[PDB]
Amino acid sequence: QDHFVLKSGHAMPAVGLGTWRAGSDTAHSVRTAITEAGYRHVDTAAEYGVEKEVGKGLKAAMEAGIDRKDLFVTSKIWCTNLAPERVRPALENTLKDLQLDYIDLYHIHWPFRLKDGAHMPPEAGEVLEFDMEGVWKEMENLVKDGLVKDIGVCNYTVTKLNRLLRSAKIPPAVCQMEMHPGWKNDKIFEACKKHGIHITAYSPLGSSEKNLAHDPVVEKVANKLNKTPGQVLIKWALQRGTSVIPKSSKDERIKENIQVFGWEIPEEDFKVLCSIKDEKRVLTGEELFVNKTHGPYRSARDVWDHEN
Ligand SMILES: NC(=O)C1=CN([C@@H]2O[C@H](COP(=O)(O)OP(=O)(O)OC[C@H]3O[C@@H](n4cnc5c(N)ncnc54)[C@H](OP(=O)(O)O)[C@@H]3O)[C@@H](O)[C@H]2O)C=CC1
Repeated sequence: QDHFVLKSGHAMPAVGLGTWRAGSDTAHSVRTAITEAGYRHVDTAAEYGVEKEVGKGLKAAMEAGIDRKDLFVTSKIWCTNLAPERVRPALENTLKDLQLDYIDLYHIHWPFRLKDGAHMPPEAGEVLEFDMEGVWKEMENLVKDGLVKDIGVCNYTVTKLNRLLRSAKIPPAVCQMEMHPGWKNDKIFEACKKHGIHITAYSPLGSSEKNLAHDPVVEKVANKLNKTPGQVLIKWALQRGTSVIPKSSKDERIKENIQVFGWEIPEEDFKVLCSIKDEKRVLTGEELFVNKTHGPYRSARDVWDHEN
């Protein structure tokens, strides 16, 4: 399927353009992706520092004839704004930068609150308690006021998900998580499926740090299908039933990355990719939330509630 239907009934395109670390060509990339390559989904975040440029690209694409109703824009609220009174201001700032009246999906970027001016790695006292229930209530008010069509979360665990579901009046529409061969996170995927929550795979190519385009296992599959390794990695996500948001700042790759319809990865090869051991995680959150000397999180396991 080229799109997924969220619980709210809103459709979400299966493939989107990631914009993290997109650089100076951000605006150009977004316009090219949408017009030339047919993308109808863009994923960004306030913390990426590129939303003003993404807004310029979206504006140019709309000026080119694409209607706002046909575009799906996702953004995320950063840790420093995860306090009830800070939710609305953070979202309004994001709409201003993006030049939009509303966004289609707004995610909790990480389920941890950071003090203003927090450093990487965090100092003592800088990682604060996340009032999940109170913050989520203000996220729901964004939907009530038509500023956001759907709300979701990123980087969750099953324990955090169950806590959210006991409180939420509007359940998260989407759970966005790092997923690729070598880091399937089947555990969170199964909890989301159990509750009818759609899942979006981020860093589908293993990001740049653990990029899989040159992995021999992926190359072997790609050569037999006459597809590029990136296309095989993106198609693997769609075959698992998740949306997927590959990032490239290169027009050629932006086009390459969406040529993933009209063919499939044979089951035997899909299984080989699934067999790659889960240990290749790119984003552990250690540089953002771990201070082993003072806590509150002393290791990556503490960040993930000892679930992986
Ligand atoms: N919620 C969260 O915490 C997170 C969300 N995300 C979202 O997910 C998106 C995608 O993840 P991201 O980590 O950026 O990385 P990807 O897994 O999409 O990998 C991007 C890297 O792959 C290269 N690349 C892109 N296309 C190809 C290709 N066809 N063949 C070979 N190399 C290729 C890129 O280089 P180049 O640009 O030079 O082409 C870049 O180095 C992000 O941009 C962001 O929108 C990401 C991390 C965390």
